[PDB]
Amino acid sequence: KLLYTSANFLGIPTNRGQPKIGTYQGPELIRKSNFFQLVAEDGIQLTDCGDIIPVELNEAEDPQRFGMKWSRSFSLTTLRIAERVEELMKQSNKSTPLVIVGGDHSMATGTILGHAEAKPDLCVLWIDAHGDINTPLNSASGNMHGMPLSFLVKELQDQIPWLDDFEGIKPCLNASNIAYIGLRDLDAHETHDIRKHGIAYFTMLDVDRMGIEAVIKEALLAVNPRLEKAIHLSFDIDALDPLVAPSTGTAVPGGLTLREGLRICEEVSATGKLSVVELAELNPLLGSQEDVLKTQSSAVHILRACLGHCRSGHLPFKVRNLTDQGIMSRAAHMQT
Amino acid sequence: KLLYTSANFLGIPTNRGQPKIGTYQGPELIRKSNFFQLVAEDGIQLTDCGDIIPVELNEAEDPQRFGMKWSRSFSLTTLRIAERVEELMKQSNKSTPLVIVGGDHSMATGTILGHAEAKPDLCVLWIDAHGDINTPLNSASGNMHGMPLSFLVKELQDQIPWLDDFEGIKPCLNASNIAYIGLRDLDAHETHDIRKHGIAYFTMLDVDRMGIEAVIKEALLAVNPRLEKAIHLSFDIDALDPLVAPSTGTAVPGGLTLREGLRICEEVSATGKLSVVELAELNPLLGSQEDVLKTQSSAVHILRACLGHCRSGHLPFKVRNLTDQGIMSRAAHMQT
Amino acid sequence: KLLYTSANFLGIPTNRGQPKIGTYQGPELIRKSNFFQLVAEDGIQLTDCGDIIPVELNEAEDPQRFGMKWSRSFSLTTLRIAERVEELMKQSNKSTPLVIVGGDHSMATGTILGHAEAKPDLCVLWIDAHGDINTPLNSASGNMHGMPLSFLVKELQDQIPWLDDFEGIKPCLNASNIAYIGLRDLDAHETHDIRKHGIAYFTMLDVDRMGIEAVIKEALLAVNPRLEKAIHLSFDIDALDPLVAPSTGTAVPGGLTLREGLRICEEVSATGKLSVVELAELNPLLGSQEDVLKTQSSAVHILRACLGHCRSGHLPFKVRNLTDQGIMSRAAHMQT
Ligand SMILES: [Mn+2]
Ligand SMILES: [Mn+2]
Ligand SMILES: [Mn+2]
Ligand SMILES: [Mn+2]
Ligand SMILES: [Mn+2]
Ligand SMILES: [Mn+2]
Repeated sequence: KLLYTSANFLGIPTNRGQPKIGTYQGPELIRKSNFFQLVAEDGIQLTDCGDIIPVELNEAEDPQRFGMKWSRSFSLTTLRIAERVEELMKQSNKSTPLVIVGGDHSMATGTILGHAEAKPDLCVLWIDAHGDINTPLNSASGNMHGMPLSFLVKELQDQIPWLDDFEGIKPCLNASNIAYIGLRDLDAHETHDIRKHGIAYFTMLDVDRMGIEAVIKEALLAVNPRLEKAIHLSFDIDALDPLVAPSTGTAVPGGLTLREGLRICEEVSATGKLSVVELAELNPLLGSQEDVLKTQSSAVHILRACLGHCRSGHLPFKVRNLTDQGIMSRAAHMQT
Repeated sequence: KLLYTSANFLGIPTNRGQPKIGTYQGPELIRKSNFFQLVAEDGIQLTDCGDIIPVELNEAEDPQRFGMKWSRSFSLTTLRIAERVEELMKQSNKSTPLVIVGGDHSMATGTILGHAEAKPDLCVLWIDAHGDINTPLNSASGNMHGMPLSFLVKELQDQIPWLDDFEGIKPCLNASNIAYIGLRDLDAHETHDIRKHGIAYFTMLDVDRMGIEAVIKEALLAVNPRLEKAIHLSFDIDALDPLVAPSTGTAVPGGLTLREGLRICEEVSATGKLSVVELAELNPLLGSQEDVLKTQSSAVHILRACLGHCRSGHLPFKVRNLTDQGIMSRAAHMQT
Repeated sequence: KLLYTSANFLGIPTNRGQPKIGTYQGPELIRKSNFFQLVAEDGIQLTDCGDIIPVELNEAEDPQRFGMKWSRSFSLTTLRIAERVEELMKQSNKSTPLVIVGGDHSMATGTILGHAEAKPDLCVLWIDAHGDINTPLNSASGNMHGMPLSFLVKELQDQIPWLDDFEGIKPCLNASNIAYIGLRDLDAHETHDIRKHGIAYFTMLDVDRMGIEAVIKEALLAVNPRLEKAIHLSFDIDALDPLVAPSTGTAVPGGLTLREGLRICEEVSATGKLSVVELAELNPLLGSQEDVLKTQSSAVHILRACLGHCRSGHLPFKVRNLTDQGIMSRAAHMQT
C-alpha cells in the first residue's frame, strides 16, 4: 500500500549560482525539521546519503566569462553532482526516489545530467516562478541559477557560447521532455525560446483559468502521456507564494498556494514514476525567524507529498484492540 | 427576512483538554470584539448566557488513567456542560441557535451530549484539521481535546476503556450522523476508524479536487439529506489556514481559506437547521498581538456567518428619505 | 503586439475624504517603486503628468454640512480633478490609458466627472470591498470617500441634499453603467439603493460561487456587452485581501487574492477599452514596513496588469544571436 517504501536523501548546498548567501544552509534547514521523523511514521525508510561538496573557486581562478559569474565553479560542481547522482540512481536500478535539497537552482544542471545518465528517457517537471533557461549572453545578472536548463536543452545549443570546461556537460534534454508549472516572471528571451522550441509551459495565468487539476494533467500529458518515463521533479520553492515561502532569494507575488503545490507533488508521486525530486532556493538567512519557519514548514509538507504522504490519511500497520491488554471496554462492561 | 431573530451566546473556557494555557481566554477574546454589536446591527437579538465554569481538579485528584490527562476533570466538566446546554436548548424548544465559544475542543463531548438530549436526531458537522476521534489507548499525548468524538460514537465503544465516572457520558451519536470537513492531519488509527465505520469525511484533498461548494453539498447530503435534522456545527478554528488563524494550539498549514470557512457557515446557516454552533481552540496567548487580532477577526466573521450575516448585503429595516426632514434634494432643486 | 503603447501617469494625493493621515503619500509610494522601469521594459511609454493639488480648506471655511466632513474641500477638489482629467483625456483624443494613483477614493467623483466629459458613454468597473455609494444623510461617518458614486448616479439625486458648491458636479452616470466586483461590507442603505436601481454587483459570495472568470465576464457583459464603451476602472486597494494589501484604511478580511485582482485587470486591459484606471486608498503610514512593501508590491503588479503586462510572458523586441558578436557556440564547435 506504498508506491515507494525506500528513499534516498541528498543535500547540495550550492550558493555560487546566485549572490545572496544562505542557500548553502538549505539542507540543514530540512535536516533539523521533523521531516525524517514524519517520513518514518509513514512507513518509508529514508537513507540520508549526506551532502555533495560544491566546488567553490576564488575570484582569481574563476573570473567572468561571457558575463557569467562563477562559471568554472559551476562546471566543476555540475560534473561532481552528476557523478554522485548517477551513482545513487544506478545503485537503486518498487523504485527508490532520490530526494535532493538545495542549494540554489544551479544544481539542476548536474542533477539532471546525472539522473539522465541512469535514466536517459526521463521527463522534467519544472515547478518555478522563473524559466531558469536564460542563455549566457541574454542573462542580465550572469547568475548561474537563472541558466541551469539552457545547458541541458539540445535545441538551445546554438545560443550557448562554447567553453572547454563545459564539454562534459552534454545536453541531455529535448525541448519536448520539459514542462513548466507556476511561471510568472519570464525574461523576454526565455519567452522567445520556450515558444520557439515548443516547450510545454503553464503559467499562473493558466493555473487561474484552467485550475491546478487540469494544469497538472495537461503537463503530465505533454511530457509523459502514458507514464512510461521516469520523472525528474525540479521544485523551486519560489514557485509557492511568498506568503507561504518568504525565505527565498527571488520571491514573486501571486504564486502557487501550498495546497496547489501539494496537488502537483501528490499527482506526480501517485504516477509511480517519481525518480528524483529536488527542492531548490531555500535561504534561511532571508526574512524573519517566523519567515524561515513558514518556508521550512512548506518545504516539509511539499517533500512529504512527493514521497507519497496522503492528506486523506494512512491506515495503521497494526490495528490495536483493548482485549489484548486485558482491558475492559465500555461495550464489554454494558454487556455484563 | 431572517431565519434566526434570536440567539444565545455561551462561553466554555476549557483548558484541561490540552497542555497550552490560554484557550480559557477564548470567550473573552470574542466578548471584547465587536461581535455583539455587529450581530445587533443585523437585526438579531443576542443574549449572553454567561460562562460554564469547567471542573479543574488538582494532580492528586486526577492522575493519569489509560494514558489520559485530566480525565476526571473531563468527565465532570462534560456532565456540567451537558446539563447547561440541555437546559438552554429546551428553554428554546423561528429556532434560537446556541453560539458557544471555547475553550479547547474537549468541550464538544459535553456540548453534543447536552444538545442531543434536547434534540436526539441531530447531525454533526465537524470542521477541523483533525479527526478528534482518538480512542484513549491510541492517543499519543493523552490530551482530551483529541478524543471528544470517541466517547460519543456508538460504534467505537468496544475501543473505549470503561470508567465509572464516564457512565453518564452516554454515546449518543451514530457514525452515520457525522461529517468531517477540512481534515489534513489524521492519526493512522483515526483513519482506520473513520473508514471502517463509514463516517463521512472530506479532507483538504477533497476540497482541492471537488471545490468547497460540492464538499458542503455532499457533507449535508451525507448526514442531513432533506434538512430534517437539527445541525450541530462544531468548528475548530485550526480548520482555517494559519495565515488567517495563527493563534491556536495545533496549527496545520494548507487549511481552509476564510472565504471557504465562510461558505460552510453560510450554507449551514441557510438550511434553517443550525441548532448549535461552537467555535473551539482560540488561544489569545499564542502568537503575536497581530496574530491574535487576525484570529479574533476570523472568528467574528465565521460566527456572524453562522447567525445569517450575508456578504451580499442586508436590506435596511426602515428606508429613509430627504423630504421627511424638510430637506431640499438636488432633484427637487432642479425641478424648480 | 501591444494594445497600448503610450500611457499617462497622474497622482491625486486626496486625504480629506477619510480621517486617517497618509493616503496623500500614495502616489509617492508608487513613484518610488520600480513601476515606471517595469512598464518601460514592457515597451510602453509612460509619461508622468505630475500631481493634482487637492483643495484643503481649514475648519472655519469647511464646517459640517448634512453630516459631511470636508464637503467644500471635496467639491472644490472634485472640480479641479475633473478639469485636469478632462484635459488629459482630450489631448489623447491606439488609445492612451490614464493611470491615476490616489489618494483616498473620494477622488473618483472628480475623476469620473472629468473622464465622462471627454467620453460620455463610458462604463465604470468598481473594484472595492465597499459600495462607496452612501448618500450624505445615510453615512454613519460623514467621510467623503464613502460617498463618491452617490453624486455621480442620476437615479440617486432625490437622496442627495442640494448644495450650491455642488452644482458643477453634474451626475453623469446611469445605474446601468456601473458594475461592482469584490463587495463584502455593504451598509444596509447601499444594499437598498444598489438592488432598487438595478446596479450590477458581484460580491465575494459571487466570486466564491461563480469563480472570478465568470464574474469578470458577467460584469463586462452587464455594462459593456460588445466592448463599445470606454472603461473606467476604479480599483480600491482594499478590494484585495489584507494579507496582500494591509496598508489601507478600511481593510476587510476575505478579499480578492492578488491573482484574482490580476485577472480582473488583465481582462479589462485586453478589451482594448481601458481608458482610465485609478488605484485608491494606499496608505503607507499604516501597518509595518513589510506591510507597506506588500501593499506597494500588489499595487505595482495590479497597475502593470492594467497596462497590458502578461504573466505568460512577452516576446523580445530584438532577438539576439551569437554569430553577430563573433562568438563560437557549442553547436558551432561540435560541427567542426
Ligand atoms: Mn525561481
Ligand atoms: Mn529556479
Ligand atoms: Mn484541530
Ligand atoms: Mn479539534
Ligand atoms: Mn473600500
Ligand atoms: Mn473605496
